[PDB]
Amino acid sequence: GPKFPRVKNWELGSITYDTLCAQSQQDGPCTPRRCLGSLVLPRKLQTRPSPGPPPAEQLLSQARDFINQYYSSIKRSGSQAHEERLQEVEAEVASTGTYHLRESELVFGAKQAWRNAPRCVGRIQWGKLQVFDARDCSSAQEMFTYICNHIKYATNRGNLRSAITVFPQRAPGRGDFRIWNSQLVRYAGYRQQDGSVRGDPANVEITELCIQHGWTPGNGRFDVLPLLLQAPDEAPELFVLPPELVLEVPLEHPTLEWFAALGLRWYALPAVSNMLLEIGGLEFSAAPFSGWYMSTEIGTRNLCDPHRYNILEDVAVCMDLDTRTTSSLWKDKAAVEINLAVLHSFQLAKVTIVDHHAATVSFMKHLDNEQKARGGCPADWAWIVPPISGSLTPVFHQEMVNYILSPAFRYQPDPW
Amino acid sequence: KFPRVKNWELGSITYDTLCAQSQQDGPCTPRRCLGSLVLPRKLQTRPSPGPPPAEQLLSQARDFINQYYSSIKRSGSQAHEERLQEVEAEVASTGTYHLRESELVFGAKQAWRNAPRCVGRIQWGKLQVFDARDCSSAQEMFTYICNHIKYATNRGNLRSAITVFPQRAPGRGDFRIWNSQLVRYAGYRQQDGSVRGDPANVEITELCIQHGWTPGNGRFDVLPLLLQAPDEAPELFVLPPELVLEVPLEHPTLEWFAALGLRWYALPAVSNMLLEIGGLEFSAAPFSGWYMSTEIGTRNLCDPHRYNILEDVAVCMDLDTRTTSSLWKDKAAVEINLAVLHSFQLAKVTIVDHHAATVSFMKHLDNEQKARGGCPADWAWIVPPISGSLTPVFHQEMVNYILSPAFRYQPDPW
Ligand code: HEM
Ligand code: HEM
Ligand SMILES: C[C@@H](O)[C@@H](O)[C@H]1CNc2nc(N)[nH]c(=O)c2N1
Ligand SMILES: C[C@@H](O)[C@@H](O)[C@H]1CNc2nc(N)[nH]c(=O)c2N1
Ligand SMILES: [Zn+2]
Repeated sequence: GPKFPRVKNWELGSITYDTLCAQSQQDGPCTPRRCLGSLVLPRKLQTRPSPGPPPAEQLLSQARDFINQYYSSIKRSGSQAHEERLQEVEAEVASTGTYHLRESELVFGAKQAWRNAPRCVGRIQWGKLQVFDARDCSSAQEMFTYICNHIKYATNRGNLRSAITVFPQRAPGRGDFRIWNSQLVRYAGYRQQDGSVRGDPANVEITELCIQHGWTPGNGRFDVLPLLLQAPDEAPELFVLPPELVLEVPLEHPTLEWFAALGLRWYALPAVSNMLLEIGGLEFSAAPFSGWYMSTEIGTRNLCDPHRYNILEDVAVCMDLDTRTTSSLWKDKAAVEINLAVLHSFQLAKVTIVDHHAATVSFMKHLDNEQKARGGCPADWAWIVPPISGSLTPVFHQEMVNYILSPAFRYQPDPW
Repeated sequence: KFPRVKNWELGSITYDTLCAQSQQDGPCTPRRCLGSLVLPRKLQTRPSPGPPPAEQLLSQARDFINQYYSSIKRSGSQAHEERLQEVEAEVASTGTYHLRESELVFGAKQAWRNAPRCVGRIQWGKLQVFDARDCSSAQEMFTYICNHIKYATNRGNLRSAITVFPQRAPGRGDFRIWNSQLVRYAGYRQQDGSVRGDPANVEITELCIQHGWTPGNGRFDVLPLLLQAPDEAPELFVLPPELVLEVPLEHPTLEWFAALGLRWYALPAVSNMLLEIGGLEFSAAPFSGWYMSTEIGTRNLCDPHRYNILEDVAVCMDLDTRTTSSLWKDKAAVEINLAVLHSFQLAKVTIVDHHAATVSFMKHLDNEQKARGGCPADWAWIVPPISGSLTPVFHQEMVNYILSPAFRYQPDPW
């Protein structure tokens, strides 16, 4: 048969071939020898700080490829406007060492990056993304205004809208624009004397960083952290988000009346802010993006991970389950009710949310659309299948091919 | 080159140096990862009508023998050298060789140990190895299989076992067990195109009737075995009801569950895989242990392409099947897995839940890190089909690679 990866769906018995991977110009962790596909941060993509300007020729080949992708998307490949834009990018790189993107090219690339993200199960929405251009931003203070506008627009009082704000690209001989926090909204994690943590253990370091920069800490489990925004060559400045902008949802359960008394809650807007947006060789170190939550992100990972809120045991005790033995499946029962509480509470509060069943079904539709449109879809199986009820969703039975396509969202080293 | 493996629940880190011993390649490449694929494109094991290359075989043989003598700490000794000369002498004159029972036992255990997809490898050292290499007929195969089943079942106190039939030989048909498992429920494709019984077994069920078996009309009809001796049509052998222990499914609190008439067998015995030791291939080597509850409760009973009983249970539980957000599927699934565990514990039949199993697997990884400097594992298979992140293995990065001895997939005989 064909010379491309054969991908099978074991539920429906259907077969497809991924021809899109052929266009992957970057390598990943795997080798014929061993499969390092489960590693969360394998050292390949890793956009480690490469100070001194990049090879003029390497940037070029990357820029040429992107422009071609752009002209193809508009069905004008090989046209006069295409060849001229190519001549322009080269001329620019030849005299300055870098180049700049036109407005429409940025919008296109931002959407492609999302479209290309192997770990995102919400890609059926890729074509619907509000792209805020913020490449004129010249201060940490201005960064704060743009971000507040982003949160306001994206939150949209509960009827969430996907969006991304793009700050100035990395420049030769100039510091990067950086948002120190991993997400625009994060709960503080306070390191106690007795070794434990109050709040979210995941945010311990950033919480301690805000303190070293002048933040006066609180002492709750759900304290919203301030932002540490960094303009070029300047130390990060602290900014506190107006409570009214940060929409939160108190969690309650549809039938277990005591669940509300737990005082649990979570914020409505999931906005990643520490990832790097790469387009045609240009690197956007600060380009926060946000969509809406898939219920399991909150109910299973954030609230039940042993290294996060770890509320499984407490909730099980309230449901009066036998937590002394594994065969009682007490962990499973509690997790289900907690995830149900998240869904119930968001719907009640009229805030956008999607359960793992709906999400995965929609992702299958996305795979089908992309099979026709591009001959494949890069996907990270371990990240696409939900943390609970895995084989109960359609994606579990779908084989997937993972590879890196550019434009893309990449991990980058912490500024500190 | 040495994978830096990390555990995200504890923050601990280790380096896998064992993968360097891997001489066999996987499907992955630096350009794209295909680890989520179940069966290879061709990594299989092409035909064996001719003798395998002497240099190739001799190399795998010497390596395996080196392995065995390290295991008994007699490496470099005289016996070790005389065994190497024996193997080299035999291969040079016949193009192949044979293993000693002790070596075979060692090889069978290492194969289990090296199985990337097995979560119960903590039990790898406890395996009853039955040497069935002195088998010359389908009928003999059957008797051997019946003894394996009797031994392994052990009145409900399951014991891990493997029976090894004659190795493959150049230019001669293979000994084969056509069934994928020793115990499988029939899949009768009823007119409508739908299926009564286990849909996964529609093909083998067809082949059995085609070879004379008189089918039934139930959802849990135990199939007969199609045993095949070299270059001979497979024969039909019905398994004695007494040998095939089964567990009636009922729920600890929901009284109507038993009414569903659900049931499942006690012994999970894979019989379609190939066992490779030092270059020798054993096309018929059925092995078995005991079930992990999710294999039955989640996959076999709830997979959409299997018994797919999720909705039925939900309707009986009186849940909101109208929408996905009511999490009716997750709810019914948990009760079904609870029923399986309850039932098996009630019938005094060995079983392990996914929580206990993964904790043990974590320990195994630990034991292996100190013993061999690593442990090949396939994350997608190790992590349970439900409550993934609720178990320790989900948060553990894993490295996947091929070590030999090894259990491999092989073409269907027909
Ligand atoms: C519209 C709603 C969306 C949903 C429901 C969704 C859902 C998901 C989920 C479940 C994850 C996994 C989170 C984790 O386990 O860490 C994820 C990862 C990701 N998503 Fe989406 N997504 C959506 C929108 C977005 C948007 C708007 C972008 C970008 C423009 C995006 C980019 C990504 C990327 C790059 C990752 C990988 C992050 C990482 O590697 O940690 N997603 N998404
Ligand atoms: C002691 C009890 C054992 C338990 C609890 C256990 C559990 C498991 C589980 C849950 C799987 C996944 C099966 C699937 O999803 O289809 C598996 C796969 C596997 N196990 Fe074990 N196992 C045990 C004993 C054995 C034994 C005795 C052997 C061999 C001597 C073995 C060899 C393997 C192999 C080769 C696979 C992969 C099979 C395939 O690719 O389909 N296991 N085991
Ligand atoms: C070990 C590593 O593959 C595991 O921790 C991954 C697996 N799935 C997964 N999936 C999502 N969506 N998010 C995650 O953080 C992870 N973690
Ligand atoms: C698509 C394919 O990788 C998926 O169906 C795999 C994943 N995990 C898994 N895990 C186990 N234990 N058994 C299986 O059959 C599978 N199937
Ligand atoms: Zn891989």
